[PDB]
Parts: sequence; structure tokens; C-alpha cells
Amino acid sequence: PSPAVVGRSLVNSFKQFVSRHVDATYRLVLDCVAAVDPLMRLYTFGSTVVYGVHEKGSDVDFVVLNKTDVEDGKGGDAATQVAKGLQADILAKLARVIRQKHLSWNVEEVRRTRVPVVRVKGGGAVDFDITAYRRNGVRNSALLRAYFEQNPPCRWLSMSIKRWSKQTGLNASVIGGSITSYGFNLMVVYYLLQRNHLQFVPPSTIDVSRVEPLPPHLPLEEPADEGLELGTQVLDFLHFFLHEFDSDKQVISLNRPGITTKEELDWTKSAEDFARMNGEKVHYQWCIEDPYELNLNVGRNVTPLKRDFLRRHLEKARDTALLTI
Ligand SMILES: O=c1ccn([C@@H]2O[C@H](COP(=O)(O)O[C@H]3[C@@H](O)[C@H](n4ccc(=O)[nH]c4=O)O[C@@H]3CO)[C@@H](O)[C@H]2O)c(=O)[nH]1
Ligand SMILES: [Cl-]
Ligand SMILES: [Mg+2]
Repeated sequence: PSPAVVGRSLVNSFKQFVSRHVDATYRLVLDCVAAVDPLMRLYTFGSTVVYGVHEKGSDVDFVVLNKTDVEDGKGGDAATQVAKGLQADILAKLARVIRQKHLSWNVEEVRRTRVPVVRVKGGGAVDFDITAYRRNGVRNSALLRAYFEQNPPCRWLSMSIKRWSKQTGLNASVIGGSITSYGFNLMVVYYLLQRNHLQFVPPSTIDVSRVEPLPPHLPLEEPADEGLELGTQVLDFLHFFLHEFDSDKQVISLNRPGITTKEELDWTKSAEDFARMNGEKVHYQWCIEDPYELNLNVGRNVTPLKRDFLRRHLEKARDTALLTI
């Protein structure tokens, strides 16, 4: 279809969607964190901070932090066994308090993973995750927020790809998905930066000691050109990731302006024999560099099977206006 046909279908799929309740949740959680240790900062991150709007089927992410974690505003995050042990421990404690205060709520401590996390379902249309002692999640939400503030309307491209990636089964929330919603946001931003619709923000300029624990609403307008700006962006995104991004030689990166190579990171076939993450092999078929973590591939679950699926789906979106027409 034309940019206009695509832009118009997408805007109609979002007309139901356009229509600071977080504060009340924040406070309920801090009631709990204060019961463990009252000197503890509670910080919001996730899409609610990236977008500045609180979505539909959308939970909130919080992290617990010490005064001195917050002062070490640019400190990296230890991947040691000591580092995780410590965080699993403070979340044990906070989990016990949540449960004592709120009987209706399910509170699960997840252990299959790189990052300890406590997962809360209240049922009332209230879900959230609490992590502990980590700055990179508030850091990278703040950076993608920086980027979307440059250009408020660009969030419609972002949101359109988020929803599609769940519809196609590519998204890591779905069984058999390989890139998280977070990884797709790195891709959209990377794309936008290569078209010159955003000026580069170096990742080291983001300081946790300077971010608002619960940041302001960034209002979302309806596209006023009937979605022409939008369907042109969608169609371009997909062209760029199909016939412009060289997945065999290049890495999707936000650490640098310009191209990053698989070769300069040692993100090669040889390296797949030696790289492991969660007692499992890491794949360097579709390479996405985390801005803050050491030598972390966000597309590390994109096996050669899943790299094929992604091409296939990027082609189908060209015709169906991201599965809307
Ligand atoms: O691979 C990831 C995935 C998520 N994130 C951060 O967590 C935020 C919300 O992620 P969500 O996928 O809703 O829930 C996550 C987070 O609460 C937590 N998490 C996971 C990975 C991580 O690096 N940091 C982190 O806090 O684990 C859960 C299961 O993936 C994103 O916006 C990112 O800033 C990442 O930094 N890396
Ligand atoms: Cl193309
Ligand atoms: Mg979450």
C-alpha cells in the first residue's frame, strides 16, 4: 500500500487507545520498601518512563536503590554471583512484606534468569516487577526517553512496532519470541538516527543522580496529517531492516554514531563456541549491543531459525500495514 493507506489503518487501530494513576501504586510499593529499610530509594523505569504515558495491558517496573547507588550515578552493574546473591536476598525480604500487607496479590520471585526480579499480580489490573541494586534499567529508560523528547510523534512508530511484534510472535513475551520490547526500541531508535530524525545522545551523559524517581507525563497527540508521517516511517523502517541493515557484518548500536561492526566486538562465528549466558550458547546472527552492559547481546536468542522468521515477517508487514489491512 501507499504511505497514506498504511498511516490511515494504523491511526484507526489506535483511535480506541487515545483517551499519574501511577503515583498511587508507587506509594503503595514504597510503603513496603520503607518497611524493609526506610533509607531506600524507589525508582521507576520501563515504557511508562520511555513513553511518558501509561498504556493498556501495561504494568510498571520499579528498582530498589541505596543512597550511594544513586550517587554513583554512572556506575555499571556487577554480573558476579555475589552481585545476584545480594539482590535475591533483599528481594526475599521485600517479597515477604508485600505478602503480609496484601493477601489478594500473587508475589513470585523469578530465578531462571540473569537479573533477579520479583513479579506481582494484584488482579485489579495492577502488575509490576521489582528489581534491586541496579542502575542500567533506569539508565536506559531515561536515554530512550531523552530520544523520544527530541521528537514526541516518533513514539507512534515505536508503539506500532511494539504491538506488531507481539502479533507476529517475534516478541520475547510470546512463547518462541526472541527480542524483548526493549530490543525493538533500540532498533527503532537506531533506525531513526540513521535517517537523521534524531540527534545522537551519548549514553554516558545519563546520570541516575539527576533523574526524577517518578517522571512527568509527556502528552500524546493524535497525528494531525491523517497518519502520512507515520506510514512513511513504518514503510521505511521495514525497508531499512530488510535491504539496508547488513546483519552479517553490522551491529545495531547506540554507543556511537555511525556503523559498529561484529568484527570489532569479536561477535563472530568462532566466538559462538566460547560465549555462554544463562548456562546456554549465545548467538551472533542478529546483533544488538546493550548501551550499558558489558559485552551483552540483546539479540543473543536470535538463532539462525529466528533470524529467518524475522526477515519473513518484515516482508509481510510491507503489505498488511503491520497486520492492520
Ligand atoms: O533485556 C532487557 C529487558 C528489559 N530491560 C529493562 O527493563 C525494562 C522493562 O522491562 P520488562 O521486559 O517489562 O521487565 C523486565 C525488567 O523488570 C527486569 N529486567 C530485565 C533485564 C534487565 O537488564 N533489567 C531488568 O530490570 O526483568 C523483567 C523481565 O524481562 C525495559 O524498559 C528496560 O529498561 C533491559 O535492560 N534489558
Ligand atoms: Cl526495500
Ligand atoms: Mg515489567
